[PDB]
Amino acid sequence: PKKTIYFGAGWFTDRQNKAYKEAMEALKENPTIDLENSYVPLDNQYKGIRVDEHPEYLHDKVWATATYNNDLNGIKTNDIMLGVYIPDEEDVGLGMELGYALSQGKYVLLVIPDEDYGKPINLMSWGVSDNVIKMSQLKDFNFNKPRFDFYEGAVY
Amino acid sequence: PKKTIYFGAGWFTDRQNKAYKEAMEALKENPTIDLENSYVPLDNQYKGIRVDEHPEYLHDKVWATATYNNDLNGIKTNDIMLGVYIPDEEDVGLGMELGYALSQGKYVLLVIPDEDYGKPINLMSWGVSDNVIKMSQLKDFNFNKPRFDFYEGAVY
Amino acid sequence: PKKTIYFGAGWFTDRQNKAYKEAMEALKENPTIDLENSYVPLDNQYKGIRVDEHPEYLHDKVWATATYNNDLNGIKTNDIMLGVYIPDEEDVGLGMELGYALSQGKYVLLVIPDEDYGKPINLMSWGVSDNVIKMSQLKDFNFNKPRFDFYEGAVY
Amino acid sequence: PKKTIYFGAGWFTDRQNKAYKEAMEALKENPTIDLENSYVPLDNQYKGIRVDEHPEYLHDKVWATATYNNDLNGIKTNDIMLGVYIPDEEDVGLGMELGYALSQGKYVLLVIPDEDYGKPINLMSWGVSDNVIKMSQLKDFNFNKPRFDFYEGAVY
Amino acid sequence: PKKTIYFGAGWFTDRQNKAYKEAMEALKENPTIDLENSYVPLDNQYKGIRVDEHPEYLHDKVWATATYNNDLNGIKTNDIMLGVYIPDEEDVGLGMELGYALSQGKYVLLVIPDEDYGKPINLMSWGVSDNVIKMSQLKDFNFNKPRFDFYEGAVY
Amino acid sequence: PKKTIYFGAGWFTDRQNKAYKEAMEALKENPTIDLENSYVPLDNQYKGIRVDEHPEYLHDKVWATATYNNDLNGIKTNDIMLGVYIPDEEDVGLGMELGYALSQGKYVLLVIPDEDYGKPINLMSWGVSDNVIKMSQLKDFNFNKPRFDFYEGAVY
Repeated sequence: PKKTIYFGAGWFTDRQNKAYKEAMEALKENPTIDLENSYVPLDNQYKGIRVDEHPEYLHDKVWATATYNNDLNGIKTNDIMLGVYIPDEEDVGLGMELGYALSQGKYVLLVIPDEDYGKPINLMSWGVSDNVIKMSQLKDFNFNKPRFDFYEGAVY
Repeated sequence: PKKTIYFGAGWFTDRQNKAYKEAMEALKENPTIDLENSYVPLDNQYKGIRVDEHPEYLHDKVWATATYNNDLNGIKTNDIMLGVYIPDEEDVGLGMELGYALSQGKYVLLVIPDEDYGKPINLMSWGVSDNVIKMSQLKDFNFNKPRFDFYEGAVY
Repeated sequence: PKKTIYFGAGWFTDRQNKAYKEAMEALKENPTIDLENSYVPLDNQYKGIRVDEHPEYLHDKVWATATYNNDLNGIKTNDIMLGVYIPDEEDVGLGMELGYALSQGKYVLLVIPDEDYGKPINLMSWGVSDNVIKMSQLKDFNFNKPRFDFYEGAVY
Repeated sequence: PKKTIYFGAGWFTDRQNKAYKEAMEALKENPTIDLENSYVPLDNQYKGIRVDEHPEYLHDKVWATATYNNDLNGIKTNDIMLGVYIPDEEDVGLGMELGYALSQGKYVLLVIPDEDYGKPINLMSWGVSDNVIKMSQLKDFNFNKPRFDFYEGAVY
Repeated sequence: PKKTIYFGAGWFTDRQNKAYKEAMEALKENPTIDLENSYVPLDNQYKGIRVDEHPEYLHDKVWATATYNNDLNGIKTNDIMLGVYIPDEEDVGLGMELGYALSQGKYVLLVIPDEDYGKPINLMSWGVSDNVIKMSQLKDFNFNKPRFDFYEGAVY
Repeated sequence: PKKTIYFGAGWFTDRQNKAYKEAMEALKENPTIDLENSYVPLDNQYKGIRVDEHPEYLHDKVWATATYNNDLNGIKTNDIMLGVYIPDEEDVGLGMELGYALSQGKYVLLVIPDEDYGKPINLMSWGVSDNVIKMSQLKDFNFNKPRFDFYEGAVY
């Protein structure tokens, strides 16, 4: 069978975007992931109007309200909460989605790029996570048998 | 009546710590806050040990587990979720705590330093918050009649 | 001790409003109720504007969003969920609030006008309720020792 | 893939029943709906004994208890909460199921018959809903990619 | 301030009842506990009838339903979940109440008889608990500052 | 379609183990159960190190923490909470998992061996359960259409 995921990932820094690209590739090769019916924030911004390209909407309460809800809905309707984590550039946005994921009883999986694996991550991120793998493990990670496991890196 | 809070505020930078101190002072003055029974993270780390003071605990799974568990317990057993926020120094740990407090039916209140007030904040942070105020309002905020409200500034 | 409530009661009809007033009076007399800190919907509409008084807000998504959010916040931050009920004038808005209060671990208490007491109520309303009482008991109900009980009347 | 649904719909008024019939038809033609393994209240009344045809059970606490629980179970085990909504004849029953649906992290979809689309609906119904479509949109609505969207009608 | 509890403690054996009595006495002495408003199961059975005193209620679905509902209500409307625990006489009913109290954001506190303290307890019980103490500490435990902690003994 | 399950069952007593064996057999013959992708505690003990065969880990906080979380994760990621219940030898462990199952919105199914069916079970177990069948009914129980039903035995 196949499980769907919420692609929790930033797009602010270059490193964030580098991971984003590797993450999608890995997920495409994964046989237990139904990527088409999954939810990816970028591909689901309120009626195509994402602020960073046409910024009048940064102050638009309606746009913000819709985008926020669309995201929360994208987490609760999908099976796995996937968070592309970068130790040196942690995102408050992703953090909130992790805690929300917890409340929705979802398997919270964190993926750290191989180069950063080991670097101290925030304590709360360490505690909420159900497992923390290396980016290279992603493509073969079996989402049909999700299991608990401690991040073998450090906290701060 | 008086409300107890969970003091969510990072202590990882000079600005954060400045805000941390300021907020602590405002609360001691707030007639509607029982600070003596509130939960303050840095005063509840497992074994009373801070990892910055004792790096030998950086990979101690037991320390991480207890400290994490103690914190979730602080959020769930207290009335209000307080989040000292720095727009350009956003804490992923605080983000998670916002989502969890949300899951526990708590009133989420962000406090932004006066100087920083107005700066754009992460979309998800703007979403979970029930209200957001300046540091200089924290001293009088009536916690017995917590109401909802939008942030004046923008989101990114 | 004293308990705060979320005053769930429709104001869309003559009978509803009559019940609304009656209940408000009973609560002011109840020694176990802190009405001064309770949440009453009509006193917390966004911007202080009622849509019946200002129809220009009928399609205002921001007004709807804030008012809705303020209400959910009233339910979650208060002790008891009070529902003024009219068997043959059942409010769908109140129904939703019953399910949400249920989700928030709140004690759900329905108050039916003496005259209407005994009339059949919707199955789902009879289910979520923790107890249901006549309007004339509301004045003395001990909110400090909230117990469960079946409605004497029937369901439809 | 296919998602299952809880068919939340009344059967009290003629209009309610008219929508009920159109709703089922639409769902039969929908390729993303597994209608057979879904839950529909009528087809699941406690051991065939629905009150309106053999009414001694209106006062039977056991019958009411079983029917209520069977419904709540029908919502939590299925994927989508479908509510056939009629603006002029809103149902408190359906409302409670909507709020409960929320607590269970379910996608709440509302379907209003094309003739009524636009008519003001209760505020709480507007806020709980994840999306509100026209009856004619049902048959082609893709339940594999549920998304957020505001009801373009009015509130009250 | 003072905290109310839900008195979870089995009364099905000589030892259990001995612990039951002991704990009741410690609480009457505890300055931080409002026992007068706490919920004690045996004092809230439906109709005031114990099934051991009236076996004709052994298969009464209504009695079971009300009593069960009253208990869940006691857990959700009170502050602390207290669990009087006997390592070699573990109550499945108490186990369930631990998971539910956990679901309601309550502080779970196990009290083990001094003599029994140190004996291994079930893994799941050791997990949900926020803290576990000897019977002789219950008299002074500060319920206003509930903290997390591991059990000294083992698990099985 | 097929649903997955959390195999909640003890292995302490001979009778517990007798039921365990019959339970697995029944589940193998069941066409609506995807047994391979399900979760069974024994087959998932923290890195093969189960205490009862190499007991130094009874006092290992890390082992206990991991095993506990792995179990909770096994319940929330799977569809049905299956509890192999033995009236004469109830398990506190299983009870906690039942209440947790409730919080996760899972269908809670109890299976009592035919010889014991009818024997009084704990009240809390009776109330949390969504249905209670005889062991012989298991293999043909359709998990695609889970329904509510009262245990026809007694309580205590």
